[PDB]
Amino acid sequence: PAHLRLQPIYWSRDDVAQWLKWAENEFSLSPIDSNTFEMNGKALLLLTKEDFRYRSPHSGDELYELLQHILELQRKIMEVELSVHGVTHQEAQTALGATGGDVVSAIRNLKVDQLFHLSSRSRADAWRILEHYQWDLSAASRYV
Repeated sequence: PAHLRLQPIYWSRDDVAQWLKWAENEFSLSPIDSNTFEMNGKALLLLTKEDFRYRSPHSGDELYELLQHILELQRKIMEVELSVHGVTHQEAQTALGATGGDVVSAIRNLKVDQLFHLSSRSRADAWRILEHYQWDLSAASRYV
């Protein structure tokens, strides 16, 4: 499907629209109006399967599984980058790859790193400060 050869996290809005049409014809789906799913590939990853069904009762579950067969870890990278301030894709991917897939540990260790960067304190102090403020990098960031 041409431009669809890139990771779904990089899909623009029109890539999503062309992915829908491609799925409809490749899988003989019921008509999928392009007006639905008016979003880019980053947004598609945040939708639940239930959201796919509400948008496409005829094909929603199929589209969601087809996106799962295409691309899993991308949702996690998104969650990490959405939980910590200004994290790159490769950073979230690197952090999760160390976390073993644990998004919770991955966000914490990145917040601990991000706090440590702004603080002259020990890294064990950063972990205590961030935990004292319930892993709220903003409220543990103003302290410095």
